[PDB]
Amino acid sequence: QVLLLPFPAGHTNPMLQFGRRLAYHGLRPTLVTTRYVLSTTPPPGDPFRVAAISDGFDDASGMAALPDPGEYLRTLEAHGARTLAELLLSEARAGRPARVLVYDPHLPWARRVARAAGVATAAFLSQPCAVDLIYGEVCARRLALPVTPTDARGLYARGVLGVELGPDDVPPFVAAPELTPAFCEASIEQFAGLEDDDDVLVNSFSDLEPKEAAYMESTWRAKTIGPSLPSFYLDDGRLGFNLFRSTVPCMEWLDKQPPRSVVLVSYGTVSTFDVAKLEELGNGLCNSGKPFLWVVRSNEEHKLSVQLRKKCEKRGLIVPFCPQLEVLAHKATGCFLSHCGWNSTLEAIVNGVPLVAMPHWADQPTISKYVESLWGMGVRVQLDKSGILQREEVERCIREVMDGDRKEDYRRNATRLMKKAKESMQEGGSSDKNIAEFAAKYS
Ligand SMILES: O=c1ccn([C@@H]2O[C@H](COP(=O)(O)OP(=O)(O)O)[C@@H](O)[C@H]2O)c(=O)[nH]1
Repeated sequence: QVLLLPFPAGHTNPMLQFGRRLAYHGLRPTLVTTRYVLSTTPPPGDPFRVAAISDGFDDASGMAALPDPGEYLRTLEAHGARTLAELLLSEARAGRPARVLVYDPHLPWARRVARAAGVATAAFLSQPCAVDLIYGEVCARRLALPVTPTDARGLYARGVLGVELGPDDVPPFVAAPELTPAFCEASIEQFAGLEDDDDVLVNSFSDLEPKEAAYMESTWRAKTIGPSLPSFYLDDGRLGFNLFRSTVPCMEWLDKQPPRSVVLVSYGTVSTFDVAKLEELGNGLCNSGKPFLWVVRSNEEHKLSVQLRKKCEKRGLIVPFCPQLEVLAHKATGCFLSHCGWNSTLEAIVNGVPLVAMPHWADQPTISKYVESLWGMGVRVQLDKSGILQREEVERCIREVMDGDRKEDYRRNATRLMKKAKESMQEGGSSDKNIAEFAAKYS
């Protein structure tokens, strides 16, 4: 089998989509998740098998149980490494010895476990080459902590980054590591021992990040294999209207709105917004006058007031979750106010949707700088002198992407990069070639 081990978390999907392409080439993929996830979510179905490891919490969410990130990661290491070793053996004794383990390098222990079982290893980077190479330069002891704008400027000048990153653009996990010690460590340790792997893969495409992808290839052997999204969305027949059309209620609401009218709004599945920040965001939405689809997760929605909910009835719809790809592909969608996590960003690119970037941390500040300055596909919200996002700024940015003098600039770039994304994943494209090379290596 090809074992697929994402970080246990929507974001099995990029690795799953990679695994679907390997199944097209005749390989046999297995999704490896936690016992808890395997008990409490439906499996992927054909062409996947499913298997499990433990993170120490088989009957409740370990992440909820251990909200301190270092504690959660040490527990997942201890239990995960034990149980992954047991799974490699049980697999072999069942007549399915693993050919290769494709794993998220936030799990380094998984590489060591697999290699000690004699199983080939393929790291799967799920963040942009621009961010990954900065973490790798710190891992390789070419940059000290903290990483500064001066350090990023050198990388720019040397042709490795394609844009000059300022203070609000460098990755905070290394530019302000004291804020998030575990996340600093996890981001750097991704790279420690990556040179031992058989393969290194990244969910990006070369045309998007050319200098950064070329440096990741030459430095870390990283091969671009994305955007790792469903083939439908990439216009790839091998096997405007969406033939993959669901029955989700929010989609029915979208069908009633005019073309390119709707603002999709999401800050993803991990960040939390306090009542004050929800209020700024929501009132900005309403003040814009645009139709909007606002994703407010079930675990966050207690923070929404009655009155702000009611204000959003006029032109908006609030949902706990949406089929984000299907939304972004819909003809009514005019822009995406996103935290600019990488998955959301790639989904916006593949659909040619302009962005309003509202980053928090992780990869999002850096991505947001690329969206506004290199890619040209949107704008970034400007925080006040106290670091607060104001309703007026939410509104301004929405209006500036939908109505401003540069409206066509952001759409033109979005559409340009859409086409290049689709090219990369179609037959003979830069990312398809690397997928086919890997499939043949493990056949
Ligand atoms: O209502 C939602 C919110 C999110 N997602 C999916 O969740 C992922 C979020 O990943 P991202 O890297 O953007 O941010 P994170 O959630 O990890 O911060 C993407 O694949 C989204 O399409 C979705 O399908 N529906």
